[PDB]
Amino acid sequence: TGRLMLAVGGAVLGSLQFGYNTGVINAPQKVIEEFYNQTWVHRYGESILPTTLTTLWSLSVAIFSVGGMIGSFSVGLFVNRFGRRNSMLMMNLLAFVSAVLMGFSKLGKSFEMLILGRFIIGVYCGLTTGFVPMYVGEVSPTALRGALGTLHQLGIVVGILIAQVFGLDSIMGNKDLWPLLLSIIFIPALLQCIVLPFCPESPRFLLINRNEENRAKSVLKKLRGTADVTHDLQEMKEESRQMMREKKVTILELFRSPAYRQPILIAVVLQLSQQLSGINAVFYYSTSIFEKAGVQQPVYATIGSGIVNTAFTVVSLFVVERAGRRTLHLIGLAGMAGCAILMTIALALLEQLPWMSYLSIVAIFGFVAFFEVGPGPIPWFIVAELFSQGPRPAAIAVAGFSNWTSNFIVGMCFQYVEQLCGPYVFIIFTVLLVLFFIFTYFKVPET
Ligand SMILES: COc1ccc(CC(=O)N[C@@H](Cc2ccccc2Br)C(=O)N[C@@H](C)c2ccccc2)cc1
Repeated sequence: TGRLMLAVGGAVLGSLQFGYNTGVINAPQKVIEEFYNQTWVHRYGESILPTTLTTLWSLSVAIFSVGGMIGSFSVGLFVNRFGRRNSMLMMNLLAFVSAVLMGFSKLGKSFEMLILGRFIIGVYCGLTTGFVPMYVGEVSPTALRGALGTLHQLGIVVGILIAQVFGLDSIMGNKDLWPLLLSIIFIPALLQCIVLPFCPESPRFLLINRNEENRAKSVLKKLRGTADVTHDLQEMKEESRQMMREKKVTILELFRSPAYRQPILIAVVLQLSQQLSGINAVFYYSTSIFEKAGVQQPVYATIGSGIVNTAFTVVSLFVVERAGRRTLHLIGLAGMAGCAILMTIALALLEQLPWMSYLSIVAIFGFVAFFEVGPGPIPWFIVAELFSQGPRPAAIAVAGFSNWTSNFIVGMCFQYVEQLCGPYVFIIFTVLLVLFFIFTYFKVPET
């Protein structure tokens, strides 16, 4: 358990980087848009059109989701061929390439570099959410396996928060240091590049994927700390039997047979309910929505949503196992549906009452606080509980595609919907939050 901390802590760095890159583009939105118009003038002697500047910057945040899709498609490619440890170590290449492309984007007067960098890091982030959850599971003892598996989620939320903190005007969220705000990912990457070579390879990769019965226990004896591991070594050979007993079905065989078309419908929808609820409307445009209200120091209100999100993440841990899963998901959608309304109330009466800007903060704070106990974790505590070791890997891949797709719809189209709906944007979220509430109250079972 001593050497165990190093093997995990070096893997979580990717999940911290996952959370970072997700929420870096929140506070420094205004300053990077000023760079886009400044580049547009220098090239063509012309101020950029606002509708074009919108779809252009929306593409700069949304393309990251497209990368995540490809990445989560390719997790199995590198995992089973190159290993778990060696995969996370080489994929730091993308992080550096992306840091260079985004850091030197301003110096080259190229928004293409920034977009291209935002994409490459998206690939890294789509792969990371397959490497890290898998590596920590194939490392920790069965007892500590449930607890240490949480550090991935915490890495996402804390990473978002650090990005929003560094997004202040005092620090890096300004006209001078926004290229460094995007590029600072090289530090965690360089740290993980130093740590991982000293971390142990996944025993399950040595035992199964490479048939090294004796080299495996050479790891667990230093990893588990215990001298012998005769029982754990056989625990792996017991689930290797249970994982490979039934044929692992493919994505194609999942849609075809009508034995899986009802569980998958639940899986996909619950993924759409995580994204089309509209939390990445906050975690991407928090500082923009708050400014559209009457918020003073709007970047701090985003850090508030970041802190609130971190808080209720920890609370959720002691509630998921302490209560049901149908209930915590219905409560979540209902809470978000109320805050989405409370937002519209706080956004409509603000023009008359110069203090509803405070209510908008209370609203979004509850909007993300309820998400973290409902449509955040539950969609993963059901898909895995709807498929055995055979068709489960195929369900993750579809849910991954379903998650990145829906996440791309929000991140890309939210600013196109905001110019038309005005204060009635969160109505769409409120509508969808109801459809997802109806669907779960009837067509979704309990586990
Ligand atoms: C079952 O294995 C897991 C467990 C947890 C996770 C965590 C995660 O990435 N969850 C959401 C996003 C999210 C969760 C909780 C709070 C805020 C947010 Br934003 C996600 O985007 N997953 C994507 C990256 C994914 C889905 C399926 C397969 C690969 C990647 C991923 C796979």
